[PDB]
Amino acid sequence: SISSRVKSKRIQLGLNQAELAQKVGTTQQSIEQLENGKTKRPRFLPELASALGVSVDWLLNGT
Amino acid sequence: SISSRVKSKRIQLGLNQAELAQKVGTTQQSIEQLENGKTKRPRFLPELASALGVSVDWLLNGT
DNA sequence: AAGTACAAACTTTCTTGTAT
DNA sequence: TATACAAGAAAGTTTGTACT
Repeated sequence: SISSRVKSKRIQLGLNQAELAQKVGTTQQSIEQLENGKTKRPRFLPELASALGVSVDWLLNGT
Repeated sequence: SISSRVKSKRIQLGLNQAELAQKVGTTQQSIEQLENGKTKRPRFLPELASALGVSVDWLLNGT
């Protein structure tokens, strides 16, 4: 899902949610809600795909 | 400018607002908020760049 | 301590209807 | 016909707190 892919992703890189956000330049909260399934399309969607270093499509559809 | 660029392709590509909208899966009225600086980060940024057949970075950074 | 969640108030982006 | 405006709501963001 986008929420899941992200959580696993954010982990192969070790970043906890607090530093992940640090990197997209956004709250710890916002990173949370996303993982948690309480947001489908975080306005910061291209900022976090840089970070995970995967491409938005992949993040979005899991390809 | 996000909306510059956007506008300019549609004219290029030969469609009007609606078309493309119906194409992007959105609305004539949405293609306006964006196009007319009324929107920055659309929930269709992505679905639009494929439609718009250019890069999502390109829409924002135009880079 | 450290890190992940929660929930309310506010903000942007969407949606529908009509005006130009 | 084709682009624009405008009011209500929804989807996201915030920020302060709370859990564990």
